[PDB]
Amino acid sequence: VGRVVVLSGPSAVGKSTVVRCLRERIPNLHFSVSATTRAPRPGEVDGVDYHFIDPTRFQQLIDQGELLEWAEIHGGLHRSGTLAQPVRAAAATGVPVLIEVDLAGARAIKKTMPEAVTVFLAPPSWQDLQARLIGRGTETADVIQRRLDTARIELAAQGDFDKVVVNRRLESACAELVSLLVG
Ligand SMILES: [Cl-]
Repeated sequence: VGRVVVLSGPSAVGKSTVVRCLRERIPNLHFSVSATTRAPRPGEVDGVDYHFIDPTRFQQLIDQGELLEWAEIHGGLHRSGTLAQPVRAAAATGVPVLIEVDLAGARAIKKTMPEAVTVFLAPPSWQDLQARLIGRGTETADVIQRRLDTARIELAAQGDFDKVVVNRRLESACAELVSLLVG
């Protein structure tokens, strides 16, 4: 049975650096393809970038417990979520699965799919995260303050996850996740 790993952590901890390392290192890694009710942008492929479905069909899927998690996007402009069945099929076939979601999405998946391993990508220190939130200093004080408070709140979620990987270094954070994904 394929392992299913749900990767999350703070907004702006550096998650997507790691994700692409994962996809190069594990050749058959199934990266979950979210369902969405928005329309395709040019170059997007149904089945690959998203599963493009209509709102009504998406509501059926909600109603029938077919989404491991879902959210309203941009205040309900449209919806996106993770379909259960492709993940379960991939795992039954023996292929590893990675699902990248925010913290609310990870919590919802732990209820709908308890055998999924939730992993929190933590910064190596508060100072490392803070330096990246401040960044080039292009944002206002009020926005930065909000970012810092958000980060401290997100960081307190980390104890609920099955595992924590500390993002001390790209190559090892990636390595720890490879070992998780292929046992
Ligand atoms: Cl969790």
